[PDB]
Amino acid sequence: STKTNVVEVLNKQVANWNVLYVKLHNYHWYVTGPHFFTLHEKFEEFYNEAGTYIDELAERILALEGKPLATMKEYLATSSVNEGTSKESAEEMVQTLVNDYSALIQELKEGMEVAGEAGDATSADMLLAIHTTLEQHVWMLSAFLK
Amino acid sequence: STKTNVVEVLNKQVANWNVLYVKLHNYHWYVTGPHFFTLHEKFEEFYNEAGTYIDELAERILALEGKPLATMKEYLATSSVNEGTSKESAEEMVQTLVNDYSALIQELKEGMEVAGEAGDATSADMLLAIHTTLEQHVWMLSAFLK
Amino acid sequence: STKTNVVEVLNKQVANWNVLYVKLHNYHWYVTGPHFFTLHEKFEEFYNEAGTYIDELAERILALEGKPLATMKEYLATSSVNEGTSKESAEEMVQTLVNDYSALIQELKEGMEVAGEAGDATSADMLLAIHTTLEQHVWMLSAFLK
Amino acid sequence: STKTNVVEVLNKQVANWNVLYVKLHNYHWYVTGPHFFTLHEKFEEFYNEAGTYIDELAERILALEGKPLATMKEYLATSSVNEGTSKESAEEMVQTLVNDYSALIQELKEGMEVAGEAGDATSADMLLAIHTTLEQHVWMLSAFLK
Amino acid sequence: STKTNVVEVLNKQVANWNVLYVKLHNYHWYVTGPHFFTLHEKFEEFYNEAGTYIDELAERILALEGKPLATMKEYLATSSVNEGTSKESAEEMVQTLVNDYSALIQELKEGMEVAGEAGDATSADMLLAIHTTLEQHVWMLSAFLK
Amino acid sequence: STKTNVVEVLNKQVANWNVLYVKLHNYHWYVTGPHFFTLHEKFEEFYNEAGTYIDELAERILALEGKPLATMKEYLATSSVNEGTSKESAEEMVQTLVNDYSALIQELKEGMEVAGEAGDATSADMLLAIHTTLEQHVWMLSAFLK
Amino acid sequence: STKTNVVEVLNKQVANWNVLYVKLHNYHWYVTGPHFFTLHEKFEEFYNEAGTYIDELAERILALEGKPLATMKEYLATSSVNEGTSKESAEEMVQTLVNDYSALIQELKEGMEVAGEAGDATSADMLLAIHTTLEQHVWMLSAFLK
Amino acid sequence: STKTNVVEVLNKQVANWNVLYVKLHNYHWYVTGPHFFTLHEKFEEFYNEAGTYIDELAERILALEGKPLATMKEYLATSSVNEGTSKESAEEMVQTLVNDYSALIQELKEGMEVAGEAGDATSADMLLAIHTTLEQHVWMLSAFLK
Amino acid sequence: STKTNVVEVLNKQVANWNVLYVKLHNYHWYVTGPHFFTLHEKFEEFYNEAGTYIDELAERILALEGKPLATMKEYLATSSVNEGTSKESAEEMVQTLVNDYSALIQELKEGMEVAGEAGDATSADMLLAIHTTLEQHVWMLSAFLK
Amino acid sequence: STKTNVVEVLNKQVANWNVLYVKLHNYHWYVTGPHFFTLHEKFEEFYNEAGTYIDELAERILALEGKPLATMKEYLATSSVNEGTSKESAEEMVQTLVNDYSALIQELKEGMEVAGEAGDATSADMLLAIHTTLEQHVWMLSAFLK
Amino acid sequence: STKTNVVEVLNKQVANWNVLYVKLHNYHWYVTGPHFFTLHEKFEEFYNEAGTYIDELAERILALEGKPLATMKEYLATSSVNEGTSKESAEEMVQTLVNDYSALIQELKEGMEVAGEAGDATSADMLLAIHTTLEQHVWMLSAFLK
Amino acid sequence: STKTNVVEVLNKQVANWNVLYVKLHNYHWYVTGPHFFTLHEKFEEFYNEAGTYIDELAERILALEGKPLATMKEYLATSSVNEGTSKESAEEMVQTLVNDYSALIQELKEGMEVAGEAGDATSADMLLAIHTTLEQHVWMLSAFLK
Ligand SMILES: [Fe+3]
Ligand SMILES: [Fe+3]
Ligand SMILES: [Fe+3]
Ligand SMILES: [Fe+3]
Ligand SMILES: [Fe+3]
Ligand SMILES: [Fe+3]
Ligand SMILES: [Fe+3]
Ligand SMILES: [Fe+3]
Ligand SMILES: [Fe+3]
Ligand SMILES: [Fe+3]
Ligand SMILES: [Fe+3]
Ligand SMILES: [Fe+3]
Repeated sequence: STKTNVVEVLNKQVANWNVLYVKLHNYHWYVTGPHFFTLHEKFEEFYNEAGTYIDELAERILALEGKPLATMKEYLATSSVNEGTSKESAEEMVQTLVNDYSALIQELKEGMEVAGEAGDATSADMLLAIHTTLEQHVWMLSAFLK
Repeated sequence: STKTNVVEVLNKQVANWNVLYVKLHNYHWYVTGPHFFTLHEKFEEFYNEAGTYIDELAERILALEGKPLATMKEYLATSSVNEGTSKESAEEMVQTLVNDYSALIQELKEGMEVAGEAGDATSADMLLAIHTTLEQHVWMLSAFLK
Repeated sequence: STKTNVVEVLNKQVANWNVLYVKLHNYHWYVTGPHFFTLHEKFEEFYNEAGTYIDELAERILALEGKPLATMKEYLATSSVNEGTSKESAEEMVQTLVNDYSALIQELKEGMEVAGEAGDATSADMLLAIHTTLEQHVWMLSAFLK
Repeated sequence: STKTNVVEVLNKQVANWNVLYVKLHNYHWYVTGPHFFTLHEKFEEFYNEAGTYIDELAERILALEGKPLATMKEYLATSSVNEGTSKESAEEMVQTLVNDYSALIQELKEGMEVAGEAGDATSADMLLAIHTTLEQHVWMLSAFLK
Repeated sequence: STKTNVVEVLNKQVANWNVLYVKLHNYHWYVTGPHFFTLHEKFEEFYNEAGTYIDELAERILALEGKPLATMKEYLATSSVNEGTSKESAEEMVQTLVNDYSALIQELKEGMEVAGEAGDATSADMLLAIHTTLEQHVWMLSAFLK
Repeated sequence: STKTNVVEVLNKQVANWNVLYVKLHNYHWYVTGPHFFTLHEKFEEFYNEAGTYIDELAERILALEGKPLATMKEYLATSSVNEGTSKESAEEMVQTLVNDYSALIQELKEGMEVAGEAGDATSADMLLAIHTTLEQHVWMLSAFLK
Repeated sequence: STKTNVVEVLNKQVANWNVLYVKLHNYHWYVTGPHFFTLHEKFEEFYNEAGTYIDELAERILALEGKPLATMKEYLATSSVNEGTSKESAEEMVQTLVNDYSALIQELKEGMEVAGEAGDATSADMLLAIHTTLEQHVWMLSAFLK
Repeated sequence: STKTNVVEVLNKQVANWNVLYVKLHNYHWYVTGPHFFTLHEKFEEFYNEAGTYIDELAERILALEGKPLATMKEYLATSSVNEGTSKESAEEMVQTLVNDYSALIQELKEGMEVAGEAGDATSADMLLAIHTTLEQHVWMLSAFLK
Repeated sequence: STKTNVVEVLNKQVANWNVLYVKLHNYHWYVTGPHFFTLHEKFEEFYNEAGTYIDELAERILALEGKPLATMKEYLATSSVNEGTSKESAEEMVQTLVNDYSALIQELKEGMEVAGEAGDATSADMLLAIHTTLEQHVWMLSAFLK
Repeated sequence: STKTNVVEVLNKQVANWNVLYVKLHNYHWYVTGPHFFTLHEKFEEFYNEAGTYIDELAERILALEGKPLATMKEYLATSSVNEGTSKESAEEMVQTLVNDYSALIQELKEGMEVAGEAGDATSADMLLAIHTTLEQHVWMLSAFLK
Repeated sequence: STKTNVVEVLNKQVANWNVLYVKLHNYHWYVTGPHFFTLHEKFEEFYNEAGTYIDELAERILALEGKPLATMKEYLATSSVNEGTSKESAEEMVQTLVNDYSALIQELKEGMEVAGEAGDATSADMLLAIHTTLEQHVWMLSAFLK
Repeated sequence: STKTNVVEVLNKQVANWNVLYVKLHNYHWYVTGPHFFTLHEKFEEFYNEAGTYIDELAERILALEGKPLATMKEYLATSSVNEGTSKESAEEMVQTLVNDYSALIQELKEGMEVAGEAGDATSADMLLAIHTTLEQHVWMLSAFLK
């Protein structure tokens, strides 16, 4: 792995978390049903984390002398996360998030491989920190769906 | 003015502030020069306000039974703000923001006209609150450029 | 509009919010069902706002040299809000509140007309502030009922 | 004493404290004279305590499987406290409160007898807690009147 | 009653609250269903109180020159609370807790009898404080189950 | 109305609040009598608000590209508020403030007319915010004088 | 028991806690040895509690229309606690406090008897609250002495 | 001046502030009249300062290897402040305090002379700090008496 | 290593920390000697950490779709930590803890091996975090024993 | 030196700090250039200190039975500080402040001479406290100008 | 790698961070130029981190039974960082820090190799934590220099 | 005395406190024995004060246009404090500190003479502030050694 490989892995997540920031706002606004208050709030906490993550990842890429993706056009052309359709039920939103977080978990695992093979412990650790939280999110969200 | 006219004005700003949220991150990350610390921090405060604004505007549209724009594809197709090119100097970034805020100020003025003619005092007031802050931003930023 | 017209509009709301303070306590205490914790807490926040509102409205009437209604007998003879029957389901309570808030929203709209035609910007603004929050409440509560 | 006897004693206080909540607002708003600032603030603290008390007493009645009174019509038909006439001087207001608190103190004493004879230590203790504070209030208020 | 009788009553609760601390963790971890977030959090607050209670009860026994039970083997041989089976539904967990709290309420009542007949007002009061909270818990939890 | 008309109205208040800042210090220092503690503190809170107001008004004038008055010589030549004579009784000080606030209230009303006719909602709102507080002050202060 | 009997019991403690406030300062200042930091701090916390107690007890006597002892000459003529000799070792100070607290515990027990037989639940409870803490202090302090 | 001279001056104040701590409690408890709330609170703040002062002065004497007076018997035999008679009006209490503080101010002045002539800048400064506050107290209290 | 191997390692620690939570309470309650205050407090901080650890470890096992041990019977049958005998001196307690922490350190080292060989970076990191603190504890505790 | 000499020295500073309060607002509002944010904020902190100083100095003059200057007309006729011309560059503003602070430092030195020769340690110390801060300001501001 | 190898790597950093603590104070004190406020503050934050680091590294060496370097003579004989010459411009200071941090980054990388090859995950992680921050510092500081 | 004499006295303390900062870390790390927790913490508080002192003294020298010593080589060549030998017992460490603080107290006394004879009240006061605390430290530390 090279520093450039790590910059690329970091940028994919910058893109993903920007798309997720918007998608979480989508679900935060469009949730309905007796579990409105729970999800509305939950999704807000999630988007808050998404925002901290975008700045963290981007600033680590600057730390390694890289260029963080910084346009919506680029996030859309780079992210692997589908945007909200704003039509799904509360159930669909939670299942979609389990799916999205799950996919991101898989991306983080590979991303940590790349950073490790490039001898980049800090970037690996940053990615790990998100991985740890997303895995917590998936359990709780899957539990919710019973 | 109709409630739908107001929903439209509100959505243009939802789109604008999402694009600005990203653009402010762009400038926050790419700023260089002896005024790095000042701008880096300043732009961060600005993006923080942008984020609060997106949720406020969108939730007011829900309050009026409207659909807030909730996809990046839609923000790009709707916003009137150009995305960061990530190549400008510290000077260019500040001047661009004065220009962006200035244009948004003009949009808010019209937007407040529409809400007023629709008998919508709350939406008018929300828009005013941003207008008041942006005008403060423009003075300080223009002062900076001497 | 005259100052007296505004004092009257303000007093109707003083009466309404006193009746609502009690009604919200009613629902806060009598809620049952798997959404007990959500509503119990929610209604408590609502009654907290009701209490702040009674003092605000009454103190604005003092500010304009008026007499704020200050007896339960007068609130009952003046308010347009029906008291809780303490027998409704969680669903009924939320629907009733949407209805109550909705009616109050309509009263506020007229009340703001009166204050405006009397050249009373402060009272108009106070009434607006509640209007803005109630509209937020109605969206969330209606969302809850799916 | 039976649990029902205790529920009744608790409800009389729920009614009394609701009537007092309004009466304290009355005095808070109508106080005049060089001791305006003192009393205005003092009465506000008093109404704040009244509000906490209504919820506490009512929730203890729920705890014992009872129905807390939850309508203004019922508070008026049950409370032993006369509503404010909003015409009294600062002196009259304080003396009236000494009288009201004093009467409530006597009600609490009997109420604690009933709870004790029903083997209800928690309700007795709750009532005691108010008794302790009201006795403090009476001393200070009587001291004020010299 | 003797001081030793009171030490015994206190130790049964030390044992009970240790077993409950674990059982509450069980339910906190194994809860599933759309009410996951509510119960997960609720049970956490409950275990937090259980922990404060174990230290309080044990330190009162030290205060009376007694030996607080301090081994898991002893808690299991002394507590009257059945451990979680980790297989029950969200409904079962809440009903079980209502049952457990209810039984503990009955134990506290007797325990307060013993302390009173031993002339031990402080221990009686400590036990009362828990009794008061558990009764609040039972109402809310029973309300939840509709 | 023109932007210049609004800048002028804003500057008159900048001048007034500077003169009031000093006058409030005068009364804060020279108050005597059994109501020393009340007024001394009250006047301090008032001067604190006066200081926030000077900066707010001046910064809004900068926001509109105007020059805020910034010399004592200019405040004295522009303000309509008479300076403290430092010889009045506690009664005179409070009555004087009711008079001063009352006059400022009348100035704000006209000032809001001007901003409105210039299409300047933000400046109108800023002025309103003070108007709302001064009216509260006048009621309390007039109440004090019985 | 009569209210006067309770006033007397309360005053003995007002006297005792004033003498203890000074004695605790004595030990706080004169402690030496490797356990200086522990005791110095500990005694400070103890004197802090002593001060809160003096005001609480005295204000309860005012609540019952009594005269709280308020002179050093009277505290010395009434307290049953011997003043510090300022010559004892760290060991002696702790043992003395165990003895002093122990004696006060015995006084509180009787004092609670008197309040109970006078039908004074609040004063009994106040005294209990100190009793509960002193018993905690005695255990810890006796533990310290091994 | 010698270190012993300074220790003596410090001890007179330790004695004075202990006597004042009690006297301030006296006035705090026995104040009556429409200025009850003001004085009651004021005297409490004063006694709070008295308590901090006793520990500060005593710890400075320890710092200079001296023995701080630590018995009530010694404070009474050393202080120059007369104890409260608990019979004076609110007016008398305030005038007495002006007199007491005034006398202490005169003692501090001499005490600072002694510390200065002993080359003890720290003790001089400690004494000064109280002197500065007492002079503030005297102005406010004298102002109160008109 | 497999995910199941990691779940097993995590559960052994869930069991160990539950047993330690109780044992730390044992030492917290039974400590005596001039170092009572130090150890009593220290052990409390230790048990506080033990409690956070149980929830963290268990929630990570849920994250990996495993079943966390949740009964006292299972903790006793699984933990490798001996329960307190409540008879040891302060010295014995500290030495025992050094021994217990030391053994746990060795378990964590192996546990981190297993997580690493299973490609489980998050669980490895969680275990590391405890390892880091326990090693700090052992140094301080060994230092204490000189 | 006499008390009157000290009152005069104190009043000159009351006047100076009032003029400086306005001048600092002048520079706070009129600063421009890339160091806008730095100075704008810096000057605000400076004016905040100026405000605390005016009240402190004036209250010390009351403490010594003097009349603090309390009119703008008197500050202008007494202060030795020239008002802002609102036309200077950022550089000029900072240099002017170094000059103003420097002159005030020289005034404080003389002022402390006067207080010392009048045997007024408290006023001398108050003046010293400002002197200490202004000297810090001058270093930083001179450093800024390179 | 052996534990001793890790102790050595840790001690080199203890020495480096002590030398940096002083050097950062040097730059904090000697900075001049229009970027005085920025750097002065920035360097202070940096020295604050340096201080936390010295204690962390040293306490980890104690944790591994090692001797942390604890004399200035040893830091100077061991550190690889050159001390400040106190003569450099603001530019030189920042460039020097980029160079110093950069060198330390390279030392940390090797140091983490050693800890890893010794099977010391905790020490490796501690070193990583600094590495992560220093890399952030270098980007910002290099950005500043344009 | 001249300003240069004062700069020299200030620099000796800058050197001393830097050497003490390291020495306190030495004792903080190397303390052992049953009083580990006490001293470990105590020494940490002491080093914290040492750090604040270095910056204060150095910034006062900048205030007087002097050059603060800013290299370890210079501190070692200037300080009069011997560095820790890291071999002493807990007893030796405390005695050494009493000796070190005592010597510094003597240096401060002379240093205050110099500042006074140079007409430098601020520097004299700064030095006094440390003197006052060190004398407190010596009493407590000497008390500890019995
Ligand atoms: Fe950032
Ligand atoms: Fe939202
Ligand atoms: Fe109010
Ligand atoms: Fe409630
Ligand atoms: Fe405990
Ligand atoms: Fe400002
Ligand atoms: Fe009190
Ligand atoms: Fe002390
Ligand atoms: Fe949890
Ligand atoms: Fe003041
Ligand atoms: Fe440390
Ligand atoms: Fe500094």
